[PDB]
Amino acid sequence: MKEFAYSEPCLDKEDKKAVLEVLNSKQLTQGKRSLLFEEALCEFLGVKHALVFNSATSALLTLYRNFSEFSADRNEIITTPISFVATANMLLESGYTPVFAGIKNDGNIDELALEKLINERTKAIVSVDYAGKSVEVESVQKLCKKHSLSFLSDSSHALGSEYQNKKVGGFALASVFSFHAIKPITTAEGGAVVTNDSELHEKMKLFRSHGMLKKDFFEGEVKSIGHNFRLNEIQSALGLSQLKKAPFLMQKREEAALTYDRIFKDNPYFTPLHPLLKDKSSNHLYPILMHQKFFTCKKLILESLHKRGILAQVHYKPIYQYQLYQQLFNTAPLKSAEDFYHAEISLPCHANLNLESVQNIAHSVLKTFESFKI
Amino acid sequence: MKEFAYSEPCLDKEDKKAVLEVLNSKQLTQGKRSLLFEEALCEFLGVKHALVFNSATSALLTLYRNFSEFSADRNEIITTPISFVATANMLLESGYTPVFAGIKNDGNIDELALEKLINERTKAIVSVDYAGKSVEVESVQKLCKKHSLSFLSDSSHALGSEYQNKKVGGFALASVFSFHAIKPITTAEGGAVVTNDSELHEKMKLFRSHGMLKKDFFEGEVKSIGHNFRLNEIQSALGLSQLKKAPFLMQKREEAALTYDRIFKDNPYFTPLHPLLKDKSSNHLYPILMHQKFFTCKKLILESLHKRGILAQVHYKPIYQYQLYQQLFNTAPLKSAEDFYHAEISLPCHANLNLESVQNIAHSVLKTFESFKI
Ligand SMILES: *Cc1c(COP(=O)(O)O)cnc(C)c1O
Ligand SMILES: *Cc1c(COP(=O)(O)O)cnc(C)c1O
Repeated sequence: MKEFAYSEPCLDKEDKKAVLEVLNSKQLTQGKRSLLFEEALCEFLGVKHALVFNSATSALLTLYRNFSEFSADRNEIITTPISFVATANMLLESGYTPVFAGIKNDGNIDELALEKLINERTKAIVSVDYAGKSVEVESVQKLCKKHSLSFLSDSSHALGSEYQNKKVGGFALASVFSFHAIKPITTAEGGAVVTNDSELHEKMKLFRSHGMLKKDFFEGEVKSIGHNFRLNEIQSALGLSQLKKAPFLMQKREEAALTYDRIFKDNPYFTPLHPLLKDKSSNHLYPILMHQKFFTCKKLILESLHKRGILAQVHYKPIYQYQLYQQLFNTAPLKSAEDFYHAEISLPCHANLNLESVQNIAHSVLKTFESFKI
Repeated sequence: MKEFAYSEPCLDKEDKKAVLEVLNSKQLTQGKRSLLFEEALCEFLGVKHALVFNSATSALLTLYRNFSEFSADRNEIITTPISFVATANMLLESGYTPVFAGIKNDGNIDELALEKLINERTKAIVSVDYAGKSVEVESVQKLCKKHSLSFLSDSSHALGSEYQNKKVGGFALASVFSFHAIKPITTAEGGAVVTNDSELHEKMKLFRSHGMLKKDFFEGEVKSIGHNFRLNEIQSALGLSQLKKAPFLMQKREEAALTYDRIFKDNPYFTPLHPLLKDKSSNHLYPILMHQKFFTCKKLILESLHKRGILAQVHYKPIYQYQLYQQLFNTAPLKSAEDFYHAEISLPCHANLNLESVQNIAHSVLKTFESFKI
């Protein structure tokens, strides 16, 4: 064999050490470490508040449910069809109707194609930093200010990524990050909502934990519902430990990407996105875009790659194509999204991928594409 | 000092070892160990299906949401006011209106006071095994069969507890368990829904994880929404390890309880519930009930206890007393619930409490009560 998944977790002696001491403690959850992890996120991102969750999908639900109250008259939210289905499933769960915008070459939501989709039902815009590349923040901030819309950012891919030399996380009303096993850094399962809005932070904090407010050690008060989406102490210690070396892990991915770039440069088969970056990316993904000619035999290419141990993946199937979304709003397919979908392949890319591996992978990808003459 | 919390987690060399090997794995989530943990639950409980979640509150949401589809005409569910607010908050989140039944001496829902609360809107009955003592299963099973009602059980307290020499978990349409830090066994945060209904297991399974159905390694299908309430591999390993010694841990609590029983026997201040058991209990709590005379100075008693290092707690404030529930349905106070609330104190009780400690605690409790003459 010799099989490379598209991403994998990268833990070290430190991470493990960090988890041990927690197991020695009487305080396994709702303890000092999640608070520490939250503060460390704040300093890393330069934002004013941070909340950690069991998953980013819980984070998303919490944000959608709490950034404003729900009004049946302001029930539309614009977002991208190119993202993990979770971005939209949580919109549904919060009563909102997703309105799918066109995307651009780089997989990011098309900021120029947003305004025509706004009507008096439009409440918010939910962008996704695809592969860790920050969307056109300045452009969207303004569109929303102009139309009194809330700017929400699913930045699951992008912890560490920058826009105009400023870290992603601060730009939206709130931003979501993910610490799933295979994201930039991990807590096995995990997520976070950061924001500069204290009131929002507070509402979310409660929603995350039963809506319980304290009085004394013996009694509480509940003025509104909440769940249990808390991140426990074991995972928080892991997160803290992972975050400390976040820039290091990002750079490893960056170097892997540069190696891909050297070898793919000017190839006749596909176009890699990484070279086109203007700001630092978390490099959560290393996507390549096939030329139109290869579309109709994509499946065979993926299988060919998999036969070489390159467990490639596609991000993402346009969300509106899922049976549930068809069922609910027969959504007209979007040329930009459909094209990107058929074209995109994410190659193996994570902090533990060494020089030798990248080169073997990069050459196998080329050998594969060329085998399918014209 | 020398402070005893009312419960605490009990990990050992095994537990830790178990967590380590997972940290050495490339598979930190959605892996072999949660499946293993799920099977181990099935054998322990003798049920046919088990699903593990990030928390019991997520488990509860998932059950409530999926045991049937929601119909505005069958929107009422009967449950107890004596339980953790989570039991009811998730009912609200699933569109249901909680209908609060009276309880009995032992804190359990009064099976004799249930029938009169049923009308053509009633959909289900949600019982709680208070302190790990099984409710009157036979009686409820029948009431539901008779009125075509779904029997749901919040058995968070009761993993290991028995009813008529059969383990709790099998008796309802489904049952929820919790592995929060201080429950019978722990995964730091964690929960489970067990059931003998495959279709229900399947719907819940999907709801737990984005509603994603597989096609090949490259594509999925989504016919209905789902979240991320998955339990990761680290916690699953912990759960597995903990479950192996579950009966051992339960017996440790049993012994602690028996020691309390010896010393409290015939005391003139309060009545402990443990002696009154008819079946094995998980002994998640060791509750004592004060006589009416002490009610009006409960607060001072709790503080007095706390000054002695006995960090006692009350389970539970009647749910309908929470500002949110008052707000939504000005619920008339129930004498049984109100009485139990004012009376109940949970004393320290967990697998790591040794003979010496229990005796010191037991005598301190007595000293405390007697200090408040008449
Ligand atoms: C995977 C992902 C999420 C889901 O978050 P989890 O941590 O897996 O719960 C949300 N949005 C995007 C864009 C994702 O990549
Ligand atoms: C604690 C508890 C829950 C909530 O479970 P978590 O694991 O904390 O999410 C639900 N019901 C009862 C009876 C509980 O005691």
